[PDB]
Amino acid sequence: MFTGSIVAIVTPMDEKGNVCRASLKKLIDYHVASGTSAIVSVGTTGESATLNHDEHADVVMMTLDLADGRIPVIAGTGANATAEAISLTQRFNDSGIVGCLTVTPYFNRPSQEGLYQHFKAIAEHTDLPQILYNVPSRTGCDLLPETVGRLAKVKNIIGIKEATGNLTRVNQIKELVSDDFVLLSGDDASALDFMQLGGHGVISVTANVAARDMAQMCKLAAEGHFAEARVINQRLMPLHNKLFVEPNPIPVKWACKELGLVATDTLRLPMTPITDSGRETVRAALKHAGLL
Amino acid sequence: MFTGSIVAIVTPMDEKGNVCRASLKKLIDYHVASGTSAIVSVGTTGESATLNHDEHADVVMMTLDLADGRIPVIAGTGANATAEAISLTQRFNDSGIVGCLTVTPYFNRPSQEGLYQHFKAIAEHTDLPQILYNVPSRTGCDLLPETVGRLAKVKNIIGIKEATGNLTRVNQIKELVSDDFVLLSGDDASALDFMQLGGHGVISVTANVAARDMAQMCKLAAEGHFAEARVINQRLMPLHNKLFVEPNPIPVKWACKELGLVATDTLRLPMTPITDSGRETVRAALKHAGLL
Amino acid sequence: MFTGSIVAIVTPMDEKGNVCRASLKKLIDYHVASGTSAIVSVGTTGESATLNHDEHADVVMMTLDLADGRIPVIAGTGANATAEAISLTQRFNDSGIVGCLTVTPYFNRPSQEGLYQHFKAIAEHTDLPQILYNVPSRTGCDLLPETVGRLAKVKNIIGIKEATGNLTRVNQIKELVSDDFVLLSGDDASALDFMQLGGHGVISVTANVAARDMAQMCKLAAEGHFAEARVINQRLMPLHNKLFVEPNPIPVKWACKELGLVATDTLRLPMTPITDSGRETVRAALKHAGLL
Amino acid sequence: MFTGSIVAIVTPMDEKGNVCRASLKKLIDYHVASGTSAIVSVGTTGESATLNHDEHADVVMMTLDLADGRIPVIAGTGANATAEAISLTQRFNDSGIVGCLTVTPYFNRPSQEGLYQHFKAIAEHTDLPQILYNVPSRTGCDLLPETVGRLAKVKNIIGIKEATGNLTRVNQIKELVSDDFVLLSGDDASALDFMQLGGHGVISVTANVAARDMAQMCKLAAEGHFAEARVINQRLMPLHNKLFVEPNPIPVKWACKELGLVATDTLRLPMTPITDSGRETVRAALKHAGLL
Repeated sequence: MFTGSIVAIVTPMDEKGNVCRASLKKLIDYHVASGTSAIVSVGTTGESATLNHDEHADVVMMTLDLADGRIPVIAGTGANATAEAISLTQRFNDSGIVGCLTVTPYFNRPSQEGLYQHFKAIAEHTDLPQILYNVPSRTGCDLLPETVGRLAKVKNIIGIKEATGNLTRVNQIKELVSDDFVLLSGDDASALDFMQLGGHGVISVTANVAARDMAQMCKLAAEGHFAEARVINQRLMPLHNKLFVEPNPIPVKWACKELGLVATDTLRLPMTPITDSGRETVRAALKHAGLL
Repeated sequence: MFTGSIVAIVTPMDEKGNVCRASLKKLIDYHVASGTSAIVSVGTTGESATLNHDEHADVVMMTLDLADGRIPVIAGTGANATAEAISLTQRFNDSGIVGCLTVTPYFNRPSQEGLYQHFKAIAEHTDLPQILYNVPSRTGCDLLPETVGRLAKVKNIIGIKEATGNLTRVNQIKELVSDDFVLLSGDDASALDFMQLGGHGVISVTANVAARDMAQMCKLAAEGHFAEARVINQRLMPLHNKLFVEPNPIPVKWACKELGLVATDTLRLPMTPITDSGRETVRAALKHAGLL
Repeated sequence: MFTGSIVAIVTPMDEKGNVCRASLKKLIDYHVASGTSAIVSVGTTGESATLNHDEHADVVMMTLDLADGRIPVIAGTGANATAEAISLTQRFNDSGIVGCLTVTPYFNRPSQEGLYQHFKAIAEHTDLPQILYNVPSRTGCDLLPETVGRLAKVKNIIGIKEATGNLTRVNQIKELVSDDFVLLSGDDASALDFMQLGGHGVISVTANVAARDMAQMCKLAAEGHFAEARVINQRLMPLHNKLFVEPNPIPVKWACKELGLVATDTLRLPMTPITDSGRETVRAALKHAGLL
Repeated sequence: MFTGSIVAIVTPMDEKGNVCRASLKKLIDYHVASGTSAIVSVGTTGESATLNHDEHADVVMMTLDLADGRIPVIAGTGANATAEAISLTQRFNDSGIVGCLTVTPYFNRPSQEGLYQHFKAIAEHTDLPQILYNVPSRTGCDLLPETVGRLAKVKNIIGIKEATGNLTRVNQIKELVSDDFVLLSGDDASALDFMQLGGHGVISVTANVAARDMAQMCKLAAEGHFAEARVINQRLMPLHNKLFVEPNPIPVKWACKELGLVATDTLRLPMTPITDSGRETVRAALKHAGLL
């Protein structure tokens, strides 16, 4: 599925910083029961940056096995070297994932032509559906609408996680792509606005801890009941904002632990444990959402 | 050692993207004869982003061997996962390098406390001198002066490549650190300004093609002869700007090839070949500097 | 009226830089015939900045007399000194204007409390309806949603021209105000997006030269036919963008002259005559819109 | 004259917002005794924005009279309409002032060519020396170095108050202008840096309350004694930052009142009284500087 509430799932870890199989299973049962439409495995919220590619692949496969056909799983496959993106993608060919979420190269700031060649080469080395992923504040570069339109002519490239928070992009991209191209918010706080402008869903951090509300918000959104969707959004808005009070996924892993969804809120450096003041801030947002 | 004109040397490649030993040898002989203070091997300009750690290590060792003790070599050792940075650093123990240049974690956007822990742990597990590297435009985070001051108390963290172009940072950092702590610009166009405010040198892209002028400019700067340094800087200023007309190191590799210093200007995806307009703009900057 | 396409009308001038009565009348007949819902007189596009308050008032009164009850007229009343805003507003009490468009103080960068006190004092010194006007790129300050919600409790303050281009503001403001509070785009290129999110119209530059298209776009928008509105918007998009190719109102006054709506495209310094390259750029956008 | 510590003097007011002659006299006597080079009368810090031109002129003439030849006075003469700036300038012919400080037109956002024509025409219709004033954060436009270079060829345009805080501008401007053209910082916190790069002085808010320290700091800077100047600057740095904790001149007027230098800290709307938190933050900065 590429519609409704898609969770960028945390990679729950034990105190040693390795994947915790029991916590992950508990999360996957929760999204199955909550109406979550799909799982993105080892996206940004899944700590793609601090897992090596082997550990990345193990978590994806584990996630897929635990999902057990009950919920589609999208693998994060981003790399800032194109050859490395191809290679990571190839680990998942013929695996069972329904598609790949692939980020604009970070750090080396390619040109728009570089971005075209990067994603085009990735798409040509796989049969899997490809969701582009733009997040300039993290990467240092910005996959503009013109270039997305160009990449959408690749049969294999089928959508975009747009995480700028810049809502004008929804209709600038939509003009240049076919009606089958999927537009997903990558920014929880603006995602309902995004869907009202014609977006088809959200790859969400908030959905890690408020999976039922989020699934119901996007359903209402897709049916055109935007006023009713907003009541849920206002309930979730403190969470939309305060889950980034400290760098993601520090707040959401703590929140998961507080809700009993995971055993520990451990992260890998350079991500650090939530501060005392961060706990209070996130606790309060959870209370506002009616969860704690 | 860690003052003067330090070159962020390109990793010259053949048509297939593999390191070209003969061209690398030409570049190193050219830096030895042109008075360059040191070579940073596999920094950003050296395509750290698109070499795997094994290729990264080979290029560094080849640079060491070719240098043959005539010029000091600093290895790039940056990674956005702490355990990965520690582990890459370990590959250079007893190698001959005089130091490491280590970037703030990119993409994952850690807090200041996260950056402190990142660099503290790296420093703890080596005897090699560490030069911090801050470049928010690429990374998505910004290592503030206060945090540089904490890190400078570690015996082993000896300096910073400040690549913001924000010149207020020179004296904000300097007043928080000892007189031995080295401040190096990572922004060619504002580098003379940086040194005039109290900086000790530059880690430079321009130096790849204007090594002599750069060495003389940084010496005059250290002697307080800023007017005489400015005259050199005025003729290098088109290169300072236009080596970034297209993503670095696309223009500088083309310039090295135009001068006959490397056999090919090949890069690795997602870097793309220079466009014709960029070709003309860079050739004009080379002639301004008196190099063609 | 505070709905549909509202024109921020140019103040057409003779070659001496004074208001040209015949050109203004021609414009007002045109908006009457075109379905324009209202005229903003001596807004930013009307060169509020280079007319003194007497000349400002004369143009407003002239505009009102020429409108002759056929089309509502809103007076620009902005000033960066609160006492001057009150005084300018008072010139129009009992005049026939339906309301005032009043900008956040520019240059002196008040706090949010300063903005509250500024607009509250203005509203208390008049019976006229007040439309707030936020445009940070011009003023140096940003009237945030929280403060707008606070000001909306004033009976007299009834809407906002939101000219940030930041679409998240539509629903942030809407949560905090009553359903009677009017939300108007001040940014032509995003205005349809703005209305789709729940905005009620636009105070528009493009409507100066494409008044029929704009009136029909906002009507379709208010009826929920957004796909049909977009066809018009795409036709108008080059104009939406290229009317700011040079500082407003330089391009739109030239365009008006080209369409025979005004006699001269003269402006007051520091606004300068359109450049040759600007004419070609605007001519092409007019051709795209099907007007030239 | 136009080097050293130049104070952007507050316009002290009584409870009703009218100039307080006795307090203004205290301030002027204090600048004469503290070694201040000149007074800018009715600049930004002097509330140019909220005095009408008649009150603006009175305050300048009163400042001239009270100074009584002991200290030079530069009048603020900025306006965003060219004919208005010319006309305000004319009020100061044969007045005794040594020069005018004239800001880039705010709000209307003119092109570089517009700014050239704006300032050229002002300069043409007076014999008074003109100091250009660039502050994009307030105005919405930015007078680039290239345009400063054109304007410097006018016999009558003699310098610039560069208030961006972007220190690269010092040597970009300097290399395009003659050695006689004066470069003055309009940003207290980066002013020592500015002078160390080649600037000749500062038009200063801090000088209102730390006149002596400021005068000594700028002298040492002009003598090349930057380390000795830095020590003074380190103790004034909290004031440099915290005089802008709330909109200028709210904090500095409160500070002048705390020191006993003015009778009231009253401002004109839309400036508002200092908050309690701002009170404590500014009192801490005053004690850091050794003033209470």
